[PDB]
Amino acid sequence: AYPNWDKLLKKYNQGQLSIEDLLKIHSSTNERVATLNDFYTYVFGNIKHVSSILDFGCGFNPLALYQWNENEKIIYHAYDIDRAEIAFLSSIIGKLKTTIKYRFLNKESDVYKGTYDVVFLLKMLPVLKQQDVNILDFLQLFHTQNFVISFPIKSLSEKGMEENYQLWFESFTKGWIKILDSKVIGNELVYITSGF
Ligand SMILES: C[S@@+](CC[C@H](N)C(=O)[O-])C[C@H]1O[C@@H](n2cnc3c(N)ncnc32)[C@H](O)[C@@H]1O
Repeated sequence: AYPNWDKLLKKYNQGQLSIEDLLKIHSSTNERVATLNDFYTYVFGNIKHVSSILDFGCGFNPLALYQWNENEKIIYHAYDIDRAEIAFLSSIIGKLKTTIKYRFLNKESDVYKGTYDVVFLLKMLPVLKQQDVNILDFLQLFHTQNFVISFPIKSLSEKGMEENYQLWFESFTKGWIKILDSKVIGNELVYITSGF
């Protein structure tokens, strides 16, 4: 069920909910918890010095980054179409102490105007494709040097629904962006690419 943000915030403020509990709320972040350290170790290990990040369609990742981070110096810009979810996250993170500088964006038009060392599109391409977004044109909107593009790895166990994201992605990006590396991190296929 869609979360009751106001109620969740009250429970949290009362100590009835932990960050661990919160990370389980959004399935995309819940699925990443088991490999949280491996995910970020992989990303920052393959992308030399990130000072700025744009997390497009961020979900609860802002919270996951807080959980994983120790002392990174990064300006993290978070954007998601769900405004209420962003408001909730901003209220929680505003209560926390962290070296990462959070910037919650609410205007889509502002998103594409920034300059970011890297742009996160975690479990996003399928969603956008579904919304009939021209993915290539979309990717060209970002003034970034690298992308972190990931896809969920679904259970192998229906009819008429292909979804071979790996084949699709490595196929349509041919000659536009260069794939620097890719790896299966838990239930997620993560791609590290160049720009445009
Ligand atoms: C599969 S979830 C991925 C969440 C997060 N990126 C992660 O991997 O943990 C899809 C996310 O994209 C957001 N979203 C859907 N359509 C969007 C759009 N047109 N623009 C920005 N965000 C969108 C949803 O609210 C949701 O949080």
